[PDB]
Amino acid sequence: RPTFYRQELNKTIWEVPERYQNLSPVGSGAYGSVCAAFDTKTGLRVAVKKLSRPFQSIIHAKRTYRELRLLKHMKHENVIGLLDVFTPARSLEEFNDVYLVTHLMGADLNNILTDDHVQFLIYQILRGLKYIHSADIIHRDLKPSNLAVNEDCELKILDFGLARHTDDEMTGYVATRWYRAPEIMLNWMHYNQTVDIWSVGCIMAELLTGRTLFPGTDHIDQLKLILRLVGTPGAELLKKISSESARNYIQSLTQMPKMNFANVFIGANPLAVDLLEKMLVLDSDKRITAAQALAHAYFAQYHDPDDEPVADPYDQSFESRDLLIDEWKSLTYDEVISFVPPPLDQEEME
Ligand SMILES: Cc1ccc(C(=O)Nc2ccon2)cc1-n1cnc2ccc(N3CCN(C)CC3)cc2c1=O
Ligand SMILES: [Cl-]
Repeated sequence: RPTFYRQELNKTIWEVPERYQNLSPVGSGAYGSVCAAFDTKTGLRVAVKKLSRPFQSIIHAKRTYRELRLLKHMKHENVIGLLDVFTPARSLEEFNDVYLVTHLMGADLNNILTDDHVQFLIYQILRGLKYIHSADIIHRDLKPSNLAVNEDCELKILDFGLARHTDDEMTGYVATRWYRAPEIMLNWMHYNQTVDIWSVGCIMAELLTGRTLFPGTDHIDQLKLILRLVGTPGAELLKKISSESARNYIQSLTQMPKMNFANVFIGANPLAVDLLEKMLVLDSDKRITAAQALAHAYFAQYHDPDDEPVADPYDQSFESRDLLIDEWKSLTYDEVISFVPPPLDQEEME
């Protein structure tokens, strides 16, 4: 077993293998504090997340399990993956902390553009997304602050699959209103993987212009900003809306005409405008997928059929179960114990 050592870092206690050194806080990640550390084994820079009370509830306990399963399965250049997972506990009985270890990317899209930067970054998200969609995992809260980038403009999607699946459960996850597909914000028609595509739309809009496409102050104001752009639904979308109150807001908010996207994103690449038009549609049945977007003319430069791979079969039947905290805790632990690092060959990265 590793030699562990201890320190207090902004009112928390971290106990970590001696192999990670120079722990340096960088703010909150999903469900805990994050530290930059140097990884003496590999020479790599890494991010270490201490989960905050991973098992104070079924909510915490299930979510910890979820995160670790997700991380363990993702093996794709544009999707954040699991570099290491550890706990100081030497047995199940005093298993109380989980720390997750990933690569440390310079920054994120929230921090950090010419068209060619835009093609490349969006291309990467879409490549990454295709991989998650194919394993039937939906991000559900894609946004600039969970898109980590190098100084090479290389990109890795973080925090996918944490946001609540339904009305009926809570995961303690905070989404950001501005990038959410209308249909998952208002729960107003059925929803599929292309909720992420809507988010990719809002992001790509934002990169080209510098401006938040829809900075809504609440659910209704947001709906208003959206419909000013895409235009109030016709009969054809309306008939797909279950919620009668969701229809009233639409038919009542003075009928907004769809705008010319060329006027809205002026001076942008026209192929860039056309992909936005295929991405920013209300009807989630007609929205372009990750895989179909990959083949859009706009990515003619970065596109390659045989180098946009898809995930292995992912078991997520755990998502349907009601179990005690002690059952989630044990399952997480066995996942910890079974964990084998990624293959580290003779080559030196970063
Ligand atoms: C360390 C880490 C662990 C896991 C995940 C993750 O995505 N888990 C899941 C769960 C389901 O799918 N993916 C992400 C990270 N991770 C990695 N790198 C990071 C780098 C910087 C930051 N900081 C950046 C600056 N912010 C102010 C605070 C957050 C934060 C991170 C950051 O959180
Ligand atoms: Cl999303």
